[PDB]
Amino acid sequence: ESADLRALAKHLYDSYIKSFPLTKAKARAILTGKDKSPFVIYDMNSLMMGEDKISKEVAIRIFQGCQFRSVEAVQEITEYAKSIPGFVNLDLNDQVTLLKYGVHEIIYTMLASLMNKDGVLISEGQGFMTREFLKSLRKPFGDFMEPKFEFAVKFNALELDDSDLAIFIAVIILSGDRPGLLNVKPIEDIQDNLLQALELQLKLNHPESSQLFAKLLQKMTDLRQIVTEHVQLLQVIKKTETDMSLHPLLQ
Ligand SMILES: CCc1nc2c(C)cc(C)nc2n1[C@H]1CCc2cc(-c3ccccc3-c3nnn[nH]3)ccc21
Repeated sequence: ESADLRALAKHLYDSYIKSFPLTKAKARAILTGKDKSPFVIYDMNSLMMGEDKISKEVAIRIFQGCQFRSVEAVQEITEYAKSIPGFVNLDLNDQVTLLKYGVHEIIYTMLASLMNKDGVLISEGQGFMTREFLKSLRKPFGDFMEPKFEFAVKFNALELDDSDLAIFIAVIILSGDRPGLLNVKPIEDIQDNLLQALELQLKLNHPESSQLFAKLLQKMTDLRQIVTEHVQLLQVIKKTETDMSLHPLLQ
């Protein structure tokens, strides 16, 4: 029944609110003037101003900020995954596998919520770092954030809300195509139910947006590429800057 799928949509929406302290709605209210206005970092000079509001050099301090935020996201996505009906019933190794790979794709989906064509919200929405400033960082650093902005600009064109994102990120975690997956079928049965709920949710929430379901699934291609490029750049920094490496979770 469709009434059963509506209950799954509400349950995923509630768990998303409980797990993610910074929603798209909060982020959009900050970015549009509705919630307090953020301090804008567009300069190396303006960066020093935001430090007393509220690692050696600028590009390195920003990089460790990204790594710190990545860990928090891993923690919050892990907490959310436990609530997906069927997730915790799966084999211990599979749970770990679905998270190990699925986490990178969720991070970039949810990071789009904090972005517009000209910048990104930082420090729990208190700040706003411009696209131009991030791009101007000394190489190889001033390269990593640019494709996330590229995906965000196009991903935000879908005009999704938090209730759509809750179901969409559930689909990501439950993908039966991960390396080292022992029992593929139980994962696919969960995903089938999730996709059914996502389909209904998009038809009810965006009734005028023709083929948004087909449009949303195609975006999974864009995610996989940004992950590859991120891992590729992560190796460069690991060899050039033999300093601070990945956090236990980040490893
Ligand atoms: C919400 C911010 C965020 N979450 C990220 C996740 C999940 C993944 C990746 C790859 N990057 C992430 N970022 C980037 C965007 C630009 C920026 C600036 C900073 C930053 C720069 C200078 C000073 C402070 C901060 C800061 N600290 N805490 N939040 N922002 C830290 C992080 C980041």
